[PDB]
Amino acid sequence: GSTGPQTTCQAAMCEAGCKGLGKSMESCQGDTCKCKA
Repeated sequence: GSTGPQTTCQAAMCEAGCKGLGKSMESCQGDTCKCKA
């Protein structure tokens, strides 16, 4: 829905879409990119 958990540490495309919207960037939490979208 809002926060989307992936399976990736060095996640530049996940974090650049999350910062282009302007929200919050949570990569390498346990091999996981949580983008707030």
